[PDB]
Amino acid sequence: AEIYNKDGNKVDLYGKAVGLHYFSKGGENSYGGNGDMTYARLGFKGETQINSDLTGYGHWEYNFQGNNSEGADAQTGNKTRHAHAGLKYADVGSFDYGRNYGVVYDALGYTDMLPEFGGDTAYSDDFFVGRVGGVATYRNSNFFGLVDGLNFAVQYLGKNERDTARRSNGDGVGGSISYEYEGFGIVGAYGAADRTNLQEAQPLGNGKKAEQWATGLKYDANNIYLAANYGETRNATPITNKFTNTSGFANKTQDVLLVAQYQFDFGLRPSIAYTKSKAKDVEGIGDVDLVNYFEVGATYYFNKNMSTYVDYIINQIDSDNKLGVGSDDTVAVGIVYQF
Amino acid sequence: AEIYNKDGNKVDLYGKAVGLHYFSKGGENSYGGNGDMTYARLGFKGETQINSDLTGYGHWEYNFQGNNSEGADAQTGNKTRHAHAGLKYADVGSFDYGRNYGVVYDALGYTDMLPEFGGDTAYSDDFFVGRVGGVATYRNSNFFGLVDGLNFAVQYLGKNERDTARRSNGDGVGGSISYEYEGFGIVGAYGAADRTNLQEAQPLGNGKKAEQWATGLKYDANNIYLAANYGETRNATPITNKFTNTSGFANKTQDVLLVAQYQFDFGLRPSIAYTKSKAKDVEGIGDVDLVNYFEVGATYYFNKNMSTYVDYIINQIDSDNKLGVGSDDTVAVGIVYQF
Amino acid sequence: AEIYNKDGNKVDLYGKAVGLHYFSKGGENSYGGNGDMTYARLGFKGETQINSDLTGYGHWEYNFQGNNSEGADAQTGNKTRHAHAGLKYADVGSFDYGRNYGVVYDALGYTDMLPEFGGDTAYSDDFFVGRVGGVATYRNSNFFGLVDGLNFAVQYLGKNERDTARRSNGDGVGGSISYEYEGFGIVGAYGAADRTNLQEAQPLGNGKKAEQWATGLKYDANNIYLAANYGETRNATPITNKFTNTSGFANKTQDVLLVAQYQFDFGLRPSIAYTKSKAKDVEGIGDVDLVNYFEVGATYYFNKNMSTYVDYIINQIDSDNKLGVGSDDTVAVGIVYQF
Ligand SMILES: [Zn+2]
Ligand SMILES: [Zn+2]
Ligand SMILES: [Zn+2]
Repeated sequence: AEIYNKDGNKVDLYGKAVGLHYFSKGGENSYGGNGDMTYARLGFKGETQINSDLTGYGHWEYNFQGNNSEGADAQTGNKTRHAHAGLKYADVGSFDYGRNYGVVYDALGYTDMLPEFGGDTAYSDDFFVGRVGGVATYRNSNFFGLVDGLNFAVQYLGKNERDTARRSNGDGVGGSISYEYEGFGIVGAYGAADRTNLQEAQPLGNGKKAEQWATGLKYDANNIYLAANYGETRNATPITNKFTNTSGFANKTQDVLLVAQYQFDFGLRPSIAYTKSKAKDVEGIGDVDLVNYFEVGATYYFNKNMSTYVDYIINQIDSDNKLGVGSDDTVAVGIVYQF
Repeated sequence: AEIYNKDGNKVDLYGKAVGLHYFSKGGENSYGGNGDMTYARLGFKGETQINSDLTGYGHWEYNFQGNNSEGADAQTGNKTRHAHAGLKYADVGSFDYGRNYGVVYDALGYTDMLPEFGGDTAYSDDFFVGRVGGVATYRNSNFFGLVDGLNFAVQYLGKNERDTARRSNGDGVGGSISYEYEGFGIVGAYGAADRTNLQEAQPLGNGKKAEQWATGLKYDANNIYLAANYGETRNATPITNKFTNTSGFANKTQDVLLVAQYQFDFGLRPSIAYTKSKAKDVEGIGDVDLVNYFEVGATYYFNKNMSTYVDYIINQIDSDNKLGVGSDDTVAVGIVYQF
Repeated sequence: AEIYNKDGNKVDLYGKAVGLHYFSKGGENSYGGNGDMTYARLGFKGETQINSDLTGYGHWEYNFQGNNSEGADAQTGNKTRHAHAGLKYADVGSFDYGRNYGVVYDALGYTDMLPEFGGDTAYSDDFFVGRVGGVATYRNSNFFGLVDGLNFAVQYLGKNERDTARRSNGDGVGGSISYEYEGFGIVGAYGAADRTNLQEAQPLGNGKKAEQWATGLKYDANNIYLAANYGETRNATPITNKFTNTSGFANKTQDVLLVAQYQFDFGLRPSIAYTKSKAKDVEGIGDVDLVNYFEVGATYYFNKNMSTYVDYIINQIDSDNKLGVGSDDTVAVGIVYQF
């Protein structure tokens, strides 16, 4: 909701409240857990007309969790998701710096359209696949105006040496190219980065360099949404050995994402998706599957502000999973207000 | 303050800044402590007209403390208080899920009108008496329109198995009935819930089931506010043995709340209240009083935005208190801006 | 950006997003560190016309850091900076209580005009030099209207006995006098406060009383900003022995701040500043320099919303520094959106 629009400066303050609950059995071995998952979000998107050819913009977004008590754990789960400012200039393109999605997410976010879950490979603080701190991203749209619907981007990932091996990264560079023609859109993205010595000093994952590339195809027209993603990572997908409490990254993963959705004119939006990410040559185990499930979901939009949804995950992970990944199903039911 | 009101969607962004200070002697043994208690709050209340008979709504509220440093403890005290969305439909009633007050608070919040203190029995994360996470609440007003001023509600309290015994709960169900006629209002509420094994594995409090019921009467007309509350709990009121640092819940409490206030036409709003909650059959001690005080207070409202207040607690707890509950008085002085 | 302005009540909701990066070598021994420093801020300033002569006001401000992950450390760096409400009455003056700047900052904030750094002596939770919790401040402007441009203030600093020795303080009183005539402004400020027993039970810093006074001169006209500050502290400047991990305060400091800036009409705003704070009679070491650097910086303002800057610190601290204070330079590059 727009709050100020004078001097060619618009500031849209937005947010939402999501009453959410996950249902599972026992949910220690659940895919997505069990219990109250209510949360809220707040943010703003500002845009200012510097001149005829230049425009400045800033974006912030925060996630306040609502499933926590008012005592010791009240702060659990709260996170800054977006924090970046930049300039959009003429037909040259755009540059921004701060916390933002990696360029691999340009192609990876194609199948991240599921009501509650989906995009399991878009980890936060995982180089290029998800939201990361300190990324300079140059994005050019319509290739300088000469070639319509043909966009690309290049990103410089800065060294983020956090105390955690999982949330750390080194210096990197990535890019993506997309092409959106008559309903369709096909994307390729790639990124490489140095690994921190803490990352390298881990039992799982061997290498002095991380790689993430992903390709995507989507159809978005005539009330149909259909997407497909394929990605491979090298020492860049976080894993955890449940049996030995061992962290680290998978030496290699092959990731497949599918989504098919039709939005009814009266509100109901059923969803069919599939997700399978299998690791290869993990230390002590070899090949394992990180995620494998079929999703059946539906969202009912009353209007643009209010909606409810159900998201059913039919977990195809087996109870023989060597990494101790959960094998049980998870059903998510939510009611969402947003502005 | 309303920020957007188009397409039959209103979003009221509100908040306040409260400069607050508690005065006490020594305040280790104070009732309410001693020192700076400044805090701020932010929230929004959105409401959308889905159709002629249906309306969606979301509410979020947060408490940013202002008495903390900018260093290590900057996050202390911050909490999400409200986070819930729901639908109000026609004369059927309303349903919402998220973090919200329990149904016992329907009758308990009658005497929670004191400037700074009061409602000492409305503990957060305490089943039905205060704000709790993951509550589905169906509330019906004017009994389907047939019987005016006669409202009731039913709530399903979901399992919240936090790491803390104090902030945890099991599966529960509660309800309330109220009747508001010509200035008056009388309420009865009740709720029961399973206790977690962590709760059950506590020195203080014995039982595999928690109970909380409360009745209330208020008069709110002719610039007079007068309220009375009586409540009983079973294994559902948090206690702490100061001498042995022992947590747990009181096996039984009998809780009495009284409030009398008159709002002068020119701003001053004196307050007279009384609070006594005594525990029974506590392990190792037996009967003890959790709170016992007389309150003398006054708030001066300049207008609807600005106000100051003084709240004096005349603590009737004695220095022989077996649980080590404080016996000293506490004076609260505050200055409040809100929008 | 103003969001509501009815019934003589204006509420300005403001904030910013700052993409920021510090560059250094190795930055363990850097002056300002090394890596992503992106952050965002949110706040509101409300003002209500109580009557013809009286006005109420509240101010809140928060700093959400953007350089943190979405995991364990997501909350790191977040702090409430402002939280205070008060009354401005006629020509008598103003009173407010809450978290706010100390009165020494009245004169100290003269040289705190640098793009990213500067005002190194305005520590938070350090009595009167920076932002502190629980301060009652009476400020009078134009000396009751009789003497134009002649302002003064008196502040009562309340006991803040935090668990940290660094973030604690005792009872204190401070004041300031300023005089702003035809572009110029000259200020004197002083404050004294009791030290906590925790503060007194520290290896570094000896005394049962803290002192902070500072004088200032600024010229702010004809697109020129030039400021000079001198301050002395007694047991009131936080120090840390890097070699022995020893905290405490400097027995005495002499602090010098200089700033010279010219704002070009087309946007560029170069900056020249100097900062030197040397400690005296520190336990085990004697005299040391806390900070010593020359700054060369420039900010380019596109408009009132958007800007970028570079801030170069030429660190004059030497690698023989007895306290282990960093000797390397630090370059800060930032891009800022605000509303
Ligand atoms: Zn963004
Ligand atoms: Zn609510
Ligand atoms: Zn302020």
